[PDB]
Amino acid sequence: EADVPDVCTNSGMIAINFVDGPVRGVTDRILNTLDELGVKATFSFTVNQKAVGNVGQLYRRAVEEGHNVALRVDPSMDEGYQCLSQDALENNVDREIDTIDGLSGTEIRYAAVPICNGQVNSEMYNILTERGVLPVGYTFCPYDYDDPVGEFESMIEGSDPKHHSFIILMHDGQEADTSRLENMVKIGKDKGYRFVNMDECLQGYK
Ligand SMILES: [Ca+2]
Ligand SMILES: [Ca+2]
Ligand SMILES: [Ca+2]
Ligand SMILES: [Ca+2]
Ligand SMILES: [Cl-]
Ligand SMILES: [Zn+2]
Ligand SMILES: [Zn+2]
Repeated sequence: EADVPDVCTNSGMIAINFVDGPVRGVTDRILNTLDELGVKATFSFTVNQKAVGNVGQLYRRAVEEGHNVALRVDPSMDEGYQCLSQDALENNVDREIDTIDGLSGTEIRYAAVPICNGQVNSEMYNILTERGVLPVGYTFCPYDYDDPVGEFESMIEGSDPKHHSFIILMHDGQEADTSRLENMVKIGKDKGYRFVNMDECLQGYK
């Protein structure tokens, strides 16, 4: 397996990575909240299902509002990258990258694939990086805990922004009510962190 970054390349930053959207209505509201709060983030969106109705514009909206769009690689492949033919695996990924580049009007630079202890499948790592796409990890996921906002606050308040940074993994579908997000932003800002997109979080990686 291949190591992936699980913190930013410099201190003082919180990079939220919203993963497995877009979700009709839910994602639109998250984007509204981020815009109002003046924060930048990252959305690792899927493209394994055709975007229905007003979902399609979300891929472009995220980029236009200063966020990064990353590819959440086809979740139906999660069980095992080694289990499909190398060709099947790679062809699918390549098509998804072309699709999300199209929908977002950009060239993606990042992806979200399954992680184990800060590492991803090497075959998948190689497929992405030969295309100039870096799979990313995360420092903390609030859903790993009984009290998500409390554990977040405990971690942030115990840290020091002059030395620390965080990539925080969230899911659109789990934030249908945006109060937790609002609260997490306040907590981070009160402690002195800047909320950044993945481009800024991972500047100069390697
Ligand atoms: Ca704005
Ligand atoms: Ca605006
Ligand atoms: Ca091939
Ligand atoms: Ca520093
Ligand atoms: Cl604005
Ligand atoms: Zn594992
Ligand atoms: Zn999850």
